[PDB]
Amino acid sequence: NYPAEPFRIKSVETVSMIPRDERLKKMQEAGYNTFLLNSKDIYIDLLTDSGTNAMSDKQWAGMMMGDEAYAGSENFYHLERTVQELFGFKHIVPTHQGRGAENLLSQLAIKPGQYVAGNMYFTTTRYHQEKNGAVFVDIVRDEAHDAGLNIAFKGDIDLKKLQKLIDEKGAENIAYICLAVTVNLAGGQPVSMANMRAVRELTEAHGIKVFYDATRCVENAYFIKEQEQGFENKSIAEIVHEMFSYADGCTMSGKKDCLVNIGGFLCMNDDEMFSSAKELVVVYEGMPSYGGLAGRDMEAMAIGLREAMQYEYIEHRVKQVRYLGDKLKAAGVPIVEPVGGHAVFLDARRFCEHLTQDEFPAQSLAASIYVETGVRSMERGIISAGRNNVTGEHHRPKLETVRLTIPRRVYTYAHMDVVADGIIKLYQHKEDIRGLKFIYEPKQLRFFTARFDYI
Amino acid sequence: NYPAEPFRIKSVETVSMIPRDERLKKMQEAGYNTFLLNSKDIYIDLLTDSGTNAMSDKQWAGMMMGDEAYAGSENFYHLERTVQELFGFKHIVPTHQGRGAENLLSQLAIKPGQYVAGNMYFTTTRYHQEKNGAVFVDIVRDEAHDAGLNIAFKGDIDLKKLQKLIDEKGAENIAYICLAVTVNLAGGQPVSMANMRAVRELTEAHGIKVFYDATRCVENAYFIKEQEQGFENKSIAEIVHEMFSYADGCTMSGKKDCLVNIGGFLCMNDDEMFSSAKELVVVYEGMPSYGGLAGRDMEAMAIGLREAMQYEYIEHRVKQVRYLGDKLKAAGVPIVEPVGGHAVFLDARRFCEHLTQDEFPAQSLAASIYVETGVRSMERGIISAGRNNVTGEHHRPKLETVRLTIPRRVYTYAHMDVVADGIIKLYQHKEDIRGLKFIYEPKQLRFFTARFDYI
Amino acid sequence: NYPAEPFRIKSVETVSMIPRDERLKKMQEAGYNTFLLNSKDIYIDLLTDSGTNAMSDKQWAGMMMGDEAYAGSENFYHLERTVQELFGFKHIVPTHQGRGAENLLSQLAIKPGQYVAGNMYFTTTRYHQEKNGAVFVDIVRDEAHDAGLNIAFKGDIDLKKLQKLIDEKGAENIAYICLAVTVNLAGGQPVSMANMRAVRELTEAHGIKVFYDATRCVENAYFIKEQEQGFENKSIAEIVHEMFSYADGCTMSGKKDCLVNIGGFLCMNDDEMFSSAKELVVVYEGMPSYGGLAGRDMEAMAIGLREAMQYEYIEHRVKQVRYLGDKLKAAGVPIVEPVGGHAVFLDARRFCEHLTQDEFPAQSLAASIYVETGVRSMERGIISAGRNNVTGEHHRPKLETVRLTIPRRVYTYAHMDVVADGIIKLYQHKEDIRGLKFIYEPKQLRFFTARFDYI
Amino acid sequence: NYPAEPFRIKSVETVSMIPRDERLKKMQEAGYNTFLLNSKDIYIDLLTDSGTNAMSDKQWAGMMMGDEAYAGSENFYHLERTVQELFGFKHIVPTHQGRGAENLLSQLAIKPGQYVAGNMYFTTTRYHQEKNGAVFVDIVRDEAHDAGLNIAFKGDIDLKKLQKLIDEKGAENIAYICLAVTVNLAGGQPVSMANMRAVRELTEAHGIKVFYDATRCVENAYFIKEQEQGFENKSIAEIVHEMFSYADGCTMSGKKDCLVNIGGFLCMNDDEMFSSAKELVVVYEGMPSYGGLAGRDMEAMAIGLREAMQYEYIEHRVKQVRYLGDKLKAAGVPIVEPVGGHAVFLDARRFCEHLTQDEFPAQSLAASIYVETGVRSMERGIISAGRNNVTGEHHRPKLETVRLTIPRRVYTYAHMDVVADGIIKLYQHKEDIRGLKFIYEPKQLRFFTARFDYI
Ligand SMILES: C=C(/N=C/c1c(COP(=O)(O)O)cnc(C)c1O)C(=O)O
Ligand SMILES: C=C(/N=C/c1c(COP(=O)(O)O)cnc(C)c1O)C(=O)O
Ligand SMILES: [K+]
Ligand SMILES: [K+]
Ligand SMILES: [K+]
Ligand SMILES: [K+]
Repeated sequence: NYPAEPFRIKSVETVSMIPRDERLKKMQEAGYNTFLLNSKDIYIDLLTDSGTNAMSDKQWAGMMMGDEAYAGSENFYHLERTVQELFGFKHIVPTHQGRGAENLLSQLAIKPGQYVAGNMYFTTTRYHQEKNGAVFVDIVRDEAHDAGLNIAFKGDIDLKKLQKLIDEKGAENIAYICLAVTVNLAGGQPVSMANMRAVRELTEAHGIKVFYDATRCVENAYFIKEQEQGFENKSIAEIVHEMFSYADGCTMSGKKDCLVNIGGFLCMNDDEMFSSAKELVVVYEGMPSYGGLAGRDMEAMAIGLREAMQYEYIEHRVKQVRYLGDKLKAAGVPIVEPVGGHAVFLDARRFCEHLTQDEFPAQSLAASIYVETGVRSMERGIISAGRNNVTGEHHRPKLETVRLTIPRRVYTYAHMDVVADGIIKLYQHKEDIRGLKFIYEPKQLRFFTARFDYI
Repeated sequence: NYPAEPFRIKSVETVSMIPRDERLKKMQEAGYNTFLLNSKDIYIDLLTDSGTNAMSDKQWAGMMMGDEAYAGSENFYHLERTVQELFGFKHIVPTHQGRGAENLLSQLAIKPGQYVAGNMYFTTTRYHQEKNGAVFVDIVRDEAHDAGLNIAFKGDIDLKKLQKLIDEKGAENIAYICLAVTVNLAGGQPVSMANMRAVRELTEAHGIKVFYDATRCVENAYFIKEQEQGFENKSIAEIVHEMFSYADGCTMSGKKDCLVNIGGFLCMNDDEMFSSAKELVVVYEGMPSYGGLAGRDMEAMAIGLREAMQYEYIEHRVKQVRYLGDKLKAAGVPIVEPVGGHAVFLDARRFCEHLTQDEFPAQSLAASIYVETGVRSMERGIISAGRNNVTGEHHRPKLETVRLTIPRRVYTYAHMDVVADGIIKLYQHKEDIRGLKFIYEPKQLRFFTARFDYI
Repeated sequence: NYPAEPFRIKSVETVSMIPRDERLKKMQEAGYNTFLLNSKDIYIDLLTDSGTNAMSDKQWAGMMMGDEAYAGSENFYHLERTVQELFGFKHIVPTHQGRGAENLLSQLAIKPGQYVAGNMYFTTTRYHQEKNGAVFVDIVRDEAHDAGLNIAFKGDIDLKKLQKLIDEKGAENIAYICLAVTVNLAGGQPVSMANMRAVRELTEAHGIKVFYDATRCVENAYFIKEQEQGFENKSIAEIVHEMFSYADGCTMSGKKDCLVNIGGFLCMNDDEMFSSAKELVVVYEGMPSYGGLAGRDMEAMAIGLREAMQYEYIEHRVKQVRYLGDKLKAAGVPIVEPVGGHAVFLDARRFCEHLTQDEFPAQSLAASIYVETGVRSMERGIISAGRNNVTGEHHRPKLETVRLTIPRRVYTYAHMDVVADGIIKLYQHKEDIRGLKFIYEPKQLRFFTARFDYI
Repeated sequence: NYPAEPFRIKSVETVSMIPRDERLKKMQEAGYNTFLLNSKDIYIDLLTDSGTNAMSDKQWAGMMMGDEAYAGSENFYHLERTVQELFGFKHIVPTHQGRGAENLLSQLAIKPGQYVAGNMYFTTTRYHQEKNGAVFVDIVRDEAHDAGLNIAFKGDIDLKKLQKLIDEKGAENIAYICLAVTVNLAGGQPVSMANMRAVRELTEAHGIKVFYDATRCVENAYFIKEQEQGFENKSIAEIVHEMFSYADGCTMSGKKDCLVNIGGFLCMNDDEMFSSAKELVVVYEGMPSYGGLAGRDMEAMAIGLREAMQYEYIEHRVKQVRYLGDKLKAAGVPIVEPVGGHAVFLDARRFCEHLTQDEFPAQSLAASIYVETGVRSMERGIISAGRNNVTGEHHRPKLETVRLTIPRRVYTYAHMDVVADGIIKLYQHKEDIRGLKFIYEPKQLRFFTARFDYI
């Protein structure tokens, strides 16, 4: 049902809560954007599951054995063998984190004017694609855009949308297919192995490349083991290895499922693409032998990726998130369903019926959650969607959500109860939340440092 | 109520999560003696709360700042300032752990033939008193010997037993009074501030010294803040500082309430005794500037002692233990009452009422608990009692218990559920627990290496 | 003179100490390319001073205090306060290392078609300038191109070349001035404070921006304190703070003079540019609150930058390098003069005068140095120069050198003797060093993976 | 000749020097005893090689994997296997440090009235022997008491003194023979394998037990490999294993040759003695499964003992000490010869010809060395010798020395030059040193906290 933690606590960090009066001044001080708050003032930090994970004693043992050589580091070799053994890719290039690998892939695989199609988008991934002259096309199934629809494997690619794209645009005009596991903006929804098989077969018949966004691939592997028929007897590692046999390469953010606080890499099977990747990584990240990472960080990521394959760890990871969602749903709190592997998304539209999407209710619901509970959450709605490049209007996604993101191995069920009990109490008087308007907007990726004012 | 952890997890200790079938194999290889189990085969290790605590990031930062000098280490000075500030004693001598300090105090404060009186005893404390020629006298209140009696401050000293000892034996024939906080053998029961005040008044009138066994003094301070009238507005540190104002010195095991894995010390107000303590500590521990400890450990203990004063930490510590006792008591499982500050004691005499004491029900119940849950607990009954030296018969204690001892900041409430749910399921078919017989019994310390088999 | 290390060893990194016969086997397996040697087979690794520094106990204590929050980390604030205090710049943006900051500065400060002028160049710095449409102009003084000329402050900018550029091209057509301290390509040569003052006066009169490449600025500050008249009473920090008072911003690689293994940052006084820098850093590095770094690394870099200001540390750092150069020069071994702050450069064109440049004497001399001593050094000659893109011929640099680059606080004078004694013995039978030919040459980054064999 | 360090520096700790005016106040403040000084005020701390060693990255990796279980710790098993494999003893009991093991051995192996004979004595070892009723008899050869006599293997036991002891006193009246390797008070002088064979043969013929003081056994093994004929081809580990085949047990201080900052153990082959050792260690140290050590400390000691067997490490260790002695001897500074494995001993009698042994010149020479150089050294003369138990007069050893003790892997040759250059300058005006007299004397082991005043 809900298993206990498959580990012990080795070391702790103390937390505290500042009074609601100070919390209100802090939200004022931060311009009503949860990204501009101070960490010391936060009790439970659910802003992101990225780089906020607790490492194990074995990883920390690896941190003491950092081989910091510019080339030929033992840590690089360990990370290389581990990725080749668990993912199965021929070549491996470390990067400082995920978007570093995306910068390389977009410059290597995109010709200006070509199309890139994926199962929904991500903010940094789509930026690098559009910066290199590509046009993004969403080919996820339509059900992934409906927050309340509770169906399995929402992240799957609509094979008919992919087929119509190939026919209308031509295979030569498609740079590659970008398959993300899991799909972050849909709520952390998994992709089925059958879908990855079908995508591989269809793209291979037209010579189209397929690259994975493997950021949360282990959470995706758990959903396959739990809910896809024919995989209940497969280990997590066997499932992960088979997932990547249907791809030509991948970008990875170790900061998620590799259980580290920094790190990423780029994988590929093609030798010419690997030759050009080594030329480019030196410009932006560093030598191909460390890729903008200290040796101790390559070591921690190599160990963390192997620890992520333990079934009990990933089962507890996902079911802890599920416990938070089941407790909120049992009280009537509207959430995205089904709950994903890394976070619970509060539906701000149903939570703030009085607010409109132009009044930015998700950004305002996140502010209220910290004031009332001392929990930091992230806005995942129209503000994160950005503006259309040609028209200049808001991108309006159906999903206007507030993301409660769970770092791996950091919090307990008692912490989830604190989050749930506080949100449930806020739900009783959800009418008191005010709408917001821009006072400072960045030109790109505005949600990071955008300052708002109440309407 | 039951508060959430007032901290988050910084790092974890991984375990293997082996199933019941393999757990039985390890238990058989261990001879059905939980003391012979390998740490690597145990999920939740409740053998002892001594030296098994999880340290904070701050303490680990201090571990990197170890001044390993033989004399004049900065870590010693940090530890000295902290103990002088928090405990209020004039002089401070570090020791490698608690029994090191007890060896020193017994040799310094006892003349052969004198008496030492205390609120029950501990094995090592009483040994060093008896090894130095003292005769032990128990002066605890009579209610402390009633396992089922649920009253506050069971550890208080009976002021009339102490007065009767002074009159019959004479003050000059009393080495000192040994007041322990908390009282280990009564189940971790606290002592009231009123009792410590009265003991100080009575002994000072006869010139008798009073030394504390401060091992779990912070847990004792919480019970005073929680249950003694007039201390609800005092901080934990104010209560600790006042407790030691009624003593002339103390022996302390940092391994318990200082939140460390090694370390202890000896405190004193008398200059002559401190002069003699520095001459003796070099014999058994080391210099008065490190006392059988690395500098980094004096630093961790100094930081941990200050962290233990936080009200939210000690409240959660005690209430986590209480949560385990309350859940067992709510199912009808017989336990020692009231639940102490560090452990829950299962009444195995009552749990296995179909077994006689010569069939070792505490030892057999502990083996069953590990096979069913992966939890290691400690037998505290006829096996630990040992054999009489001259007669060769079993020492037969009134308490036949299984001690579930909780390390500080290591486990969560979900782990407490694993312990409780497995024990409750065992209780529901307790008639199937079989008795044990010796197949190997060593001459001494039989609880450590004895091997058994079912009857 | 030559001072002792102003520190003691806290912890060591073990090596294997393999004999010459095995060293030759590894060198053959590495194709006689020191870049292919495994770190675990190298005794003294002088490949680079970048990211190979030994940290202090204090920094490692800060590594235990990593606040890994996505935004508002306490480590970032510590790093921000430190850089603002020591460098004096208004705004600070962290990056994963130096070239990350250079990518940002080039995209923010360069309009396509403008010119960028500097005192020589670095590979990554010039790439990002040229990738963003700038044309590079070298304005260093002519003496910097004379390897044997032993004069102080070889890195100074020729004020008349800068003036001739402003007159011929126009101020509005100049993106900025890139002043590097120290100058890597001249051998690690310092820039005088008088030169920085004069450059600031000239550019400010035309409204031209000046940005520093502050990578080895602390070594530059020592030469100013040592050799520039009027600064002998100034502290290192006062000289550093004054140096940056003549710049509008800087790119910094913490991997060199901040005594860390990863990290860098970008500084600025202009608010609009800082506003645009926060919008761009999210694209390539991460939030402005961590910038592609774990919190623990921002903390180590903040502590290391403060430690670098200690006069005794930087004096020993520079004089250890000087000791190696003086011992080689005292035996007649040809080196670049004057010795720089971070490395000694062997003139391989002169060392192997019986070899032509097409026989790769720098690459062959470096292989011989490893076989005889277990020291890895870097080829900085025709192999590293690469091939011309259109013609396919070797780029033929005037400097054919072997760089002995010294990591900070890693080696002792006895290690410098191992390097010197082996090189001196090679010089005495330098007529036996054989030339090398390609047996594998990759299309790009040939210095990284090329393989050779003797002629 | 003098090899470079067979390791790199992984992390450093900063040091500093306070002015001679403050250094004089500090010596005044400490009562002219170097043990009462503060570590922060010391530049190069040569007080002792005990527990002041720098650990390796591998040991620090082991510190992150401390298994802190009360019983069955993986760290205890690793230490147990390592000691059994390298020393060859059947049973192993950990202790917090060396004198903890001595306390156990003296209580287990000594009957009141028996004799204990050894190659000179040590302060804590002789105390525990005399405390348990034994009378100490020195059976080292007479040449070991002559500081200037330069002969190999000064620590050997005089076989004729041992034979006369057996004849005069009887074999039944000798508890055991205590053979120390190396011999600390003779200057760190080694014992030959031939001597250990002869001692074993002679004692076995009379049934007398032999126990080793293995504190610096690895330094002893190096001298056997270097200077004893027939061992030049043996590895260090083979020599150590053969050394202990001639003993029935050993007491060990890991704080010396196990390259740790805390830790020790007791080894023995007899099962009955091991049974009684487990009963006693619980009283003074802790359970036999950790023996007063944290798990991480057992792990570090298990790794450090294996690293000590590397030939290059121990060769550099000994030759670094030798470099200090050769430099002092080349200037005419009188020292103990030959130099031992862990320290250089300055002969205070030849250094202070004007002072007498009753004026305590060694304690006064140590004070002057810190005032002039900032180096802390230890008095090793009549003050450390103690007083005779029956007469009450000073024990007057021929050796009145000041010990410059070298921690392992902490300092460099440049640090040894600082020590040597400062002592050589002090040697020019050695007449300015004043004599000292007691103002506070402890009852036992007086040198630790004795305060003196000038005469
Ligand atoms: C930081 C987040 N996401 C990172 C991310 C990234 C970028 O990874 P880095 O943060 O490691 O660049 C790429 N792809 C996906 C699907 C991601 O979710 C977040 O969701 O908080
Ligand atoms: C502390 C020192 N000696 C310790 C020592 C000891 C005692 O070890 P502990 O310091 O670990 O108790 C035993 N035997 C010998 C030969 C020793 O040298 C010292 O010489 O500074
Ligand atoms: K422990
Ligand atoms: K120490
Ligand atoms: K590095
Ligand atoms: K992080």
